[PDB]
Amino acid sequence: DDDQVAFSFILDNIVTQKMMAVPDSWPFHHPVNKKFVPDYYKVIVNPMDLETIRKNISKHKYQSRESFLDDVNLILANSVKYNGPESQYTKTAQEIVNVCYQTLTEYDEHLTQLEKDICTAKEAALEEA
Ligand SMILES: C/C=C/Cn1cc(-c2cccc(C(=O)N(C)C)c2)c2cc[nH]c2c1=O
Repeated sequence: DDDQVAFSFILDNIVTQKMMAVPDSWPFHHPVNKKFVPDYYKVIVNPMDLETIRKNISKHKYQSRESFLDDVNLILANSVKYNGPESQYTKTAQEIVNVCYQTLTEYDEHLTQLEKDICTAKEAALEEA
């Protein structure tokens, strides 16, 4: 299971060191509390936040960049929907998304390596089954 452990480790470091460090990103750190935003869950059908991404990483939900990026992109998509394309929340979520893509890009070689090797371990597991 250890290429998956290393992979999750890296994703988690992206979330804490890059995405959470975006200025004024605090609104995206945790699930919305309906007390503070009364309509959020009536408008937003698939909520997402950085704490949920971190909890998903620690459970090894993400085997590849694609499923990680799907949740990351969801944060920006919910913000366009709820706040509008030019809201300050959306600009902050766009920086969160943009710095995530950039970091994945800078780690592209090692991350392709890990992704391929998580798969090859998945297959060895099947050639047991
Ligand atoms: C899951 C993240 C969603 C991002 N988001 C958060 C808040 C917001 C504002 C103030 C407090 C909270 C909140 O519930 N906290 C900090 C727990 C969320 C907000 C207010 C208007 N639009 C938004 C918004 O798009």
